[PDB]
Amino acid sequence: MEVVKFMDVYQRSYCHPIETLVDIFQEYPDEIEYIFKPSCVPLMRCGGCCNDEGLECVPTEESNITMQIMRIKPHQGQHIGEMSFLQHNKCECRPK
Amino acid sequence: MEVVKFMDVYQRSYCHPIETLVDIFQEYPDEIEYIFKPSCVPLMRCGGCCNDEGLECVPTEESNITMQIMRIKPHQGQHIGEMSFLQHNKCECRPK
Repeated sequence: MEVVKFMDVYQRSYCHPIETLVDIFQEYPDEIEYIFKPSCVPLMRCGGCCNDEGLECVPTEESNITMQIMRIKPHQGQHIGEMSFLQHNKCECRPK
Repeated sequence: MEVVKFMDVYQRSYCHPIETLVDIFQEYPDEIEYIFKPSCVPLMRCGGCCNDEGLECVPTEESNITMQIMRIKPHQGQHIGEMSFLQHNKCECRPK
């Protein structure tokens, strides 16, 4: 059986940017008159644990990534265009 | 600037197993008298989108992964022990 060693689990779970699949409407809530394809996008976002309830995992560097996304108005045409999304490039455990 | 091309976003977002950080208490709700270090673990879990509201992304192959976790409980001190977690090895879009 493969067992993940403690120090590896700890390092791999600690606060860091991790690819996270995010629904486009979480980021563009006012665009719900459209259907988007794909409907979700992979974004780097802070995730994981700090193992100290006085601390939270928060971004320390942010930027935007642009992706080609198809926009559909039901029963009308499709159009592919650029959409930008917030990413987290660096993460740290900071006091809450 | 980098722009992710449509077909690449579509492929990268589509229903598949993705590393997901999961709180251990969520997987072991019976053990809330424990403190775990780390408090979360990275698990392969189905994620992403199917781009069809008739379909949902669900596991088609499942197994357990075992990890060394520091377990802390009154009268046992802190000790490392094996804990197993459900993982999704294969994912498919299936009718809801």
